[PDB]
Amino acid sequence: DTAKGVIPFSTSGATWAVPRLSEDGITSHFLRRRGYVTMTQGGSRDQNAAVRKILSLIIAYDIQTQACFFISNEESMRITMAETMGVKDRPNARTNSWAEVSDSDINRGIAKALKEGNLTLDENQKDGFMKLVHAFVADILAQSGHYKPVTSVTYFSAPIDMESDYLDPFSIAIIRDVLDDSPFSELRYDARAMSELEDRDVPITRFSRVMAQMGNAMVRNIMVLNEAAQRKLRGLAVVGEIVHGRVRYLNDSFIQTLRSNINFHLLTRTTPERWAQSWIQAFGSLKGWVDAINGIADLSDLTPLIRDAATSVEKFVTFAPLSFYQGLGSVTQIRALDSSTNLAAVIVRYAAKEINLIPAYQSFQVPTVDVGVKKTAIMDQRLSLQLPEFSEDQFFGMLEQRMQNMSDSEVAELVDRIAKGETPFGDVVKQLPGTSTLLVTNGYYMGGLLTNEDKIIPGDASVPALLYMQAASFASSVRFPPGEYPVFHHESSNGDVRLTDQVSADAQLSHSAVETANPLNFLVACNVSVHTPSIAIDIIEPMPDLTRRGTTEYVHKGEIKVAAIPSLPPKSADRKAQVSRETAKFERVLYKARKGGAQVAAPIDLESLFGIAVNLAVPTVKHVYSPDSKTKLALDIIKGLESDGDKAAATRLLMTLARAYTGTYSSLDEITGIAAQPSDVAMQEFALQSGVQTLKAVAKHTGIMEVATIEMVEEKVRSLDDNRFYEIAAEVVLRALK
Amino acid sequence: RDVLDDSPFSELRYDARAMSELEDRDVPITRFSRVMAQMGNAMVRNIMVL
Repeated sequence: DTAKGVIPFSTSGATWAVPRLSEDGITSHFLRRRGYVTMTQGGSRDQNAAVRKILSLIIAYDIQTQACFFISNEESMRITMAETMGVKDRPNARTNSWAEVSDSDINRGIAKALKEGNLTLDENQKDGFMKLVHAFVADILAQSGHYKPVTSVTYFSAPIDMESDYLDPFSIAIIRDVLDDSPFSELRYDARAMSELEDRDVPITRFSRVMAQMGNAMVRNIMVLNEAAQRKLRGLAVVGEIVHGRVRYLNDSFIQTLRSNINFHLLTRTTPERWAQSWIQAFGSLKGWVDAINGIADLSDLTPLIRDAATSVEKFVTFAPLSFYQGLGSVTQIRALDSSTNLAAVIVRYAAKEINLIPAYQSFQVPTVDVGVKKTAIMDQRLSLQLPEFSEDQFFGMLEQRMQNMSDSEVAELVDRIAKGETPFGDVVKQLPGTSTLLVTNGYYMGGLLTNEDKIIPGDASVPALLYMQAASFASSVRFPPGEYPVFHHESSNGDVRLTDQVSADAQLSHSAVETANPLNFLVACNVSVHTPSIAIDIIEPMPDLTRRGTTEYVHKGEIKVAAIPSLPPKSADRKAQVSRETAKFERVLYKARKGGAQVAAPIDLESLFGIAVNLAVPTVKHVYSPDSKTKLALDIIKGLESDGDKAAATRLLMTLARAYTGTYSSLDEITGIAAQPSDVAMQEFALQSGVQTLKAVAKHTGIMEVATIEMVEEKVRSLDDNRFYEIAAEVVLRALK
Repeated sequence: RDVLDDSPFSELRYDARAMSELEDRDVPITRFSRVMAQMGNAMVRNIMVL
């Protein structure tokens, strides 16, 4: 709606802007995290140019631009060259044409000119800056060329942080576009000058000079980017407040998709300084310009600024169903025993790829002096370490049933019970935010998909983003009042709509019309369900790629872990002498037979599992859904079924869960396991208990998962029925024999 | 005595690229240690394998 100025409406499908999902392996968004971007120094001129590009996009302006002013300053560059080659930074100082420069030489040169440079840098600046100026000098001095890299070295720098900025991915998108065309991506050379450098016997003065002018052009290059960025922002701070109507007849294709964008609308309400900054140069301030096009409506042709902004915003920001995205969310509604016309639970299952198993490689360790880091030389894959491997399907299965057999009043009780802070199921089941039904999500528990930001819905209930969005994406049109929340409308005929008491106070409701400022209401109770979820959440390079590994050495803080296995004493029975002690010094199985009931103690020999003289190097997986936050799901579902009482269900899930934890390392030295006798169970009990306790000891010495969460289970499995212990233990000796 | 047959001192495996840097004149001595170091560093692994 756009009669004669601006006025309210309510698109039933409003859209919030999310980050356009990339597979680029250089960023981390709030649903997808990236630990480390893998990187490289030296090797060859081309390898350094691949990196110089990725560095072009990772490191932010203030570090990048700072480096360009460093390069533009001759007196600084004279010193980095003068020191790179063994000579003084003086007008009469000569370097040869046969001199070959290792990257080692460049860096200690740059370092020396930072040091005398007398400019103050953060630890972060100093690090990013040293990598740009290195990648620039190793390209000049390849073109020169005196570069002759002694080797390739791999470091890991960290990705672009879009972990916050749920609310504003627009200024992130602008900046990130403009970085593509950044002065560090491709260096433009002067061939005439470069010939002077190829020449022997060159004075060092001729080297600084040409690098200076190259920099001096990069500085201009940036002044142009810092302009074409602030031109785009100018355009965004024009869309608001034409959208709120402090300025005046345009319903552009862009402006339209942003008038029904909850994100934009909030950010723009009172005008954002970050975007109004850009008008201080042109007119200044924004209010000076705003008065201009309100004198005019009573320095025009405004439609390219908006178009400029768009191409950027568009290529980095997809707008979402409160349309797409109608996932990634398995929405299955479930109604009380009082079938119609009101429901109890709304299940929302976000899925993503996990990793079932992790490869492990024999490594040796290479000296450096830092503690600090370690260099390691990963050689051969020699195992693949196993995880739990339990399907999250069945757990929500027993939970569906439970919520169906929930009567109408039973439910509204559990809700109040929960709304008072009680959390019977953990964060699996919560109050549906601002509605009187409850929801049953996966993703409070995974990737932190759901976390609650509290301005989106009117009123007092804070609400997770990817619901508000997945719900609003089921809305047919969307009304946009200046200075208020978006009001949504859903119109889908005819009978597939319920008239219910559960919806928040603001909601109008008929059969096939729903009109509320709180989208989740469209699950109370419009017939809205999605069998399987739209978009599985993906990780590119979840593990650091040791695919190069025959040819390069690696440097890692935490991203690779090396195994500090304790070695057993080699002795028929000197093992047995320390195993029983119940306080000695290599990993063991330590259970207390539930068949009454002496203490068992058996040594765990990681030696013979991992290989004989081998220090497993094991990558750390940056998971989306981590064994620890999954197992911690199941256990919270089991606990919450344990009351309100479904012993039948709860005790079946705990069984499933158990089978998975004990299965993997069972079975993998008779006379050693003590105390025991040739019982047929006491023995098949060992089979369970070593199967978890060796998985535990493996997860201790290789950072696969927290030991914490294995003991969390071990405990819930001691408390498992004595009759069941031995059903699963039969199952595990029968699997083991084959 | 078997394992000694396949010992790192019996036949030395060279890196041709690095060795060209050495053939070059006029070489700094630093370029000589380095390449010998890595040759050794491989002999050390060679032994860890024996």
